[PDB]
Amino acid sequence: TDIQMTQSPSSLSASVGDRVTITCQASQDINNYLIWYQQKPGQAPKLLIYDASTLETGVPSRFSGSGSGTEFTFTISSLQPEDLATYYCQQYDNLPYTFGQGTKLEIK
Amino acid sequence: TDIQMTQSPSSLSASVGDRVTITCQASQDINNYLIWYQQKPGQAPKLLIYDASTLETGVPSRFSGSGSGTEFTFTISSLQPEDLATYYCQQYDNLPYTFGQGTKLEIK
Repeated sequence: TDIQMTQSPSSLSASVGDRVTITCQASQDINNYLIWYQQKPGQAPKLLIYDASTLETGVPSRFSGSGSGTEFTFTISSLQPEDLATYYCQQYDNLPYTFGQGTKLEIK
Repeated sequence: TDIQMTQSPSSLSASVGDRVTITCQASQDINNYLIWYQQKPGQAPKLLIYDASTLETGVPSRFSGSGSGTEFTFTISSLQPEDLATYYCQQYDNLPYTFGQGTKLEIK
């Protein structure tokens, strides 16, 4: 009865230059009130994308958000060595704001 | 103009039964639009307090939030071993929402 965010995958390993794709299903429609964060190890989440597809100022072109309704996607189109992190989607349509369980990226 | 949140401390040690105290400062008045999260290792942040001081469903009474406008405080009255976590403030007055840098809590 709060909103449940279903993020996939739980983890992934990929090489530098790879296209990384992450999905978030929302348990009910949220319009596009969804944010994507990046949590570098030992740091706070940092907002990359809001409104499901809007890049924050000074966020690199390789990050993008697709979707609206209940299915959303996050892409890093070419993965850089500084992109090692856990990425989270999050709805802000209604309090409480709920996070997907996250996608932990490792680099080879 | 984005809002910057200064969270302190960055890490502490305290013992079972101790008062733990954490502060968040906002660069601008943000009214009471302040969330406290708990992030257990491996897991997403989970929202404890919103609107500066309202506790979410089944957040224990030892936790509390106070403050308004700029200076905010998160207190655990008597520390319990299930509070092993990193706690974050986040402002939600204005997009982009911004996180404090977090307080990682260890027990002796």
